Amino acid sequence: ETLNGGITDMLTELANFEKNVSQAIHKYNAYRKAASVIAKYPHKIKSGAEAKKLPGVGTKIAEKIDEFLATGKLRKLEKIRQDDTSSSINFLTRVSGIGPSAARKFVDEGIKTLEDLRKNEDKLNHHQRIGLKYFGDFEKRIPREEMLQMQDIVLNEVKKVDSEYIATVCGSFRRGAESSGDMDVLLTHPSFTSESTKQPKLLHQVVEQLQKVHFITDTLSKGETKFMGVCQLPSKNDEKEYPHRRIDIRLIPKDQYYCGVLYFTGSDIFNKNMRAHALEKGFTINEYTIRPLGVTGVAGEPLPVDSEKDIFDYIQWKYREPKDRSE
DNA sequence: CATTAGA
DNA sequence: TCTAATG
Ligand SMILES: [Ba+2]
Ligand SMILES: [Ba+2]
Repeated sequence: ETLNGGITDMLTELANFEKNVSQAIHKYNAYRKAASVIAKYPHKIKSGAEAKKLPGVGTKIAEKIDEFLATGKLRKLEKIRQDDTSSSINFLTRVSGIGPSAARKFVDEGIKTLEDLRKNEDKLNHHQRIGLKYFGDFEKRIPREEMLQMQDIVLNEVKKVDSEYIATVCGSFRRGAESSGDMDVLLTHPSFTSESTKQPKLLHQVVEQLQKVHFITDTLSKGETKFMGVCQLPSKNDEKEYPHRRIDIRLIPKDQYYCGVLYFTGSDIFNKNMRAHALEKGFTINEYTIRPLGVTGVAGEPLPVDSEKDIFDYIQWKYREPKDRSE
């Protein structure tokens, strides 16, 4: 957590590079496991050799460990950190819609900058277009104060179209957080569950609502169960307009809400931990359900959930408010 | 780890 | 269809 620090950090820096700038999936996977194991080790690594006894710790990385331990740096790392092409790739990637594959290609062509990208709006897809368009506001954080404002509206139209809707704004938002990155809307309806052959409109109806009123302003992607877009709070009585915010709405079988909700509400650790516990408590949890465990090794059969509570009751735990779902 | 765009 | 990109 701190004794192993430089090493892991360095390591992940090293991995992230192969992954992005190069296409060395394996090298990439190689740095990562090591970085993983060195991180668990209970002692201060004092040399490669020591490190090296590790699983996944080979000659190559051990050799990097010495250089780092000896000199407080690493040339490859300094060389990469310097590398304009490689810098370029890391950068283009911040554009929503630009993954690595694209980054390299863009660079290939000579498009390294933000402006480059402008000048070539044509070479970009609608996604990347919006990404581009809203590069600043995409990078900006979302004050809870706004999250509040946003959630308000959202619940308003939802209810508007059909009273029988259920919408939850999941994530750190959900967990109190002073600020969020984007807004997560988990959606469901009785008339939709496990078997009940869809009702894509269920999704459709709402997005359309949100738009109608101007909450939605763009579409990154719209499918029959997962809508992904851009929104904005009504810029008041002038002098102050609001930043473009990423939003995501998704349909869910009413029969799987709570788990999904539970699960999407996090935290990543609270989850892992509760989950670990349901294992002992003779269960299994996962984004959609909660099944009892059968001794044979495994088992099935989804216990019924009507609230975040049920899942709790099931593993006989303390209902934890989302506030303190921290870990 | 599943959903969507696109080519 | 596959393959990239999001989460
Ligand atoms: Ba070894
Ligand atoms: Ba990106």
